[PDB]
Amino acid sequence: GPHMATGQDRVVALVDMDCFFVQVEQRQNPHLRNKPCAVVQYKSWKGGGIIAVSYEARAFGVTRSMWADDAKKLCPDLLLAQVRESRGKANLTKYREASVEVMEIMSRFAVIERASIDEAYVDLTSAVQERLQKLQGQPISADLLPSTYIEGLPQGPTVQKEGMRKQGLFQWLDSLQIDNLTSPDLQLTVGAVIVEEMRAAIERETGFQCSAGISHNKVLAKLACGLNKPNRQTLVSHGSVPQLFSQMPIRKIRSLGGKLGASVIEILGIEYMGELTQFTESQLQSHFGEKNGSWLYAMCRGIEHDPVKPRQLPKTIGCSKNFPGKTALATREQVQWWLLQLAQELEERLTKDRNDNDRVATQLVVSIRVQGDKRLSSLRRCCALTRYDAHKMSHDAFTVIKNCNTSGIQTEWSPPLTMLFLCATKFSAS
DNA sequence: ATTATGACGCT
DNA sequence: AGCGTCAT
Ligand SMILES: Nc1nc2c(ncn2[C@H]2C[C@H](O)[C@@H](COP(=O)(O)NP(=O)(O)OP(=O)(O)O)O2)c(=O)[nH]1
Ligand SMILES: [Mn+2]
Ligand SMILES: [Mn+2]
Repeated sequence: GPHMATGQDRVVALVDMDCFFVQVEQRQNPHLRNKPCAVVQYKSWKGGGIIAVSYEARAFGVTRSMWADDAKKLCPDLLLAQVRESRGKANLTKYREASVEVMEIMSRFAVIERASIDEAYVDLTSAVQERLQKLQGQPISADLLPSTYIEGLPQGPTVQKEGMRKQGLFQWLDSLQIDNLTSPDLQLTVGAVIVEEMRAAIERETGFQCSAGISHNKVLAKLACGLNKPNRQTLVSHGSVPQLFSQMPIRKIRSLGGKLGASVIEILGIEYMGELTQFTESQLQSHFGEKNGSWLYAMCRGIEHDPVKPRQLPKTIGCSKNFPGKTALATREQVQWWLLQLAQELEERLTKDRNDNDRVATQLVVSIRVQGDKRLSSLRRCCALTRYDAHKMSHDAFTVIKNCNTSGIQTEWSPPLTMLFLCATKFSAS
């Protein structure tokens, strides 16, 4: 009872940009705004592969991983923007720079953890304590939460979406105890006020809209963020977890969408996250290992301890290209030329990183895939990265992979390469 | 012939 | 160190 810690110590937010690459292209080209729009990589094969989709286009069934030609079948007026091509490959620099814009705004409010190109976690615990001090026990007006949903409300005792949103927010605010500066529900609420301000700042200063989740840990904040996209934020309280999880497929929780989640379902004979509560911690550890078992035991009760890492910058800088089917690299000249192309992009990005961020990478990782191997990587080899020079990096990458070529002929490469990947790692302050 | 990235756990 | 998983 009283000693049963409930995982309510922290206020954590997850901010995710809506259809990010599409918004980057819509800002640059106003003709794409408020239209069914998607971003594609390449064009020759089936129109290019879609990697981002505006919400207008999603209404027609357009999705990521779809070929543009098939997307056009579902939505003939779909507009398309293509990723830049440089040195023969897709170049994502425009989106990385737009990402830095958003991350720097978020960092004004709190230290953030960059989780991907378009989303970051925020630990708002201290910021919430400060705003609570300033409030002096003043209640929180619904006017301060103009885009916030309270998951699970309204309940009990109505036709429009905004009306439902405001109804739930009213029930939530009416139930709040604002004289208690340590009430977790109040703390989450103040956290949501701050996230409204953060999202207002992002849209004002970049033009980009985003959604957000506010809860007590990273997994619940991420799940909350997805409940009311786009351009809205969602508060998931500790109390909302039993009902939320009672019908939540296990695969919806981050890290359970793959083989481990399928094994949870198959071994335990369950479907929903809430069903996990009926097992003891030792039972879960016996099936899924000590770490996973402890994590599942806490997480099905809404509890997770993973910290928001103080990290605004990526830990690695990498360059990769697939060479599918008949485009696979089958000569040594080919392999050297593409290693050089990747290495020149890497050099450019690394040099800009050293200038911006006062650090230098010290290890080069070379990954290849060989024809007939279904795995992502057929082989990974590291070597030293001592100079930001593309010719040196590509020569070293060739040296560490050249023993892969089973061809007796010096010129041919067998079996052909269907992927090259260069990744700079192990940064040190410079 | 999804592709181009990341992060992180395991041994 | 090199490999596998998860994401998207
Ligand atoms: N190169 C590449 N980029 C990708 C891929 N998948 C996603 N991206 C890029 C394109 C995406 O714009 C961006 C962010 O990924 P999300 O947050 O998963 N999707 P979004 O922000 O579009 O929509 P939502 O409103 O549902 O959050 O990453 C991929 O497979 N390859
Ligand atoms: Mn997004
Ligand atoms: Mn994202």
